[PDB]
Amino acid sequence: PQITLWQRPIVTIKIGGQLKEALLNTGADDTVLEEVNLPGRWKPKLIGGIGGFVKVRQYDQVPIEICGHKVIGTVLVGPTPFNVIGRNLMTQIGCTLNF
Amino acid sequence: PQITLWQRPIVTIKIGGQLKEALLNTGADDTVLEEVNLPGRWKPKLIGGIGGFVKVRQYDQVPIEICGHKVIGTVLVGPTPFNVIGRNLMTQIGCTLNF
Repeated sequence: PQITLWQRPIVTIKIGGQLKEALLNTGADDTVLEEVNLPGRWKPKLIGGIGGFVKVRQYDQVPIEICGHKVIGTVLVGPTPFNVIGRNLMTQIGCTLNF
Repeated sequence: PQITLWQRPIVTIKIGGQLKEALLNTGADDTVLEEVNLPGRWKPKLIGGIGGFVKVRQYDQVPIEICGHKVIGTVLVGPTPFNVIGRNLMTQIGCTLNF
């Protein structure tokens, strides 16, 4: 798709056979999602940092679907004001900024 | 241009005859820049909010140049970890997300 930016670019994602909404966020390096149960091993990751860091669980090579594009990438699971798709997954779907 | 997202999408902007670097940030509603002196009237605006709000100066209809696109829009002037071009200016330059 081509997504204009007059509104927040919120899209539907499919992760662990669960449908979710998330923000396509070019200001975010990483993808962070709340309240998903992902299987298998993970390692702790510290994110944020301003005022302190937030610990989240880093899951690698997670299958995720974003607007019918099935891709694989790192998903951080932990508290977030809103679910965020970061650059790490946007590169996988071949998403670019254009003007 | 077409800007891929393997690195942070930092671009050069020209504002008040000063060259600056700023992040094209689709997760940001507004444009916030540090250490620019803009002329004329402004009104206070509260932004952020999580843990408290940050007061900034809102300047309207500011001429700004982003990658040789001369546009007009609201610029918030105040403290920011990094200068941010938000959706409000991306719509003006006709910037879209594409995949």
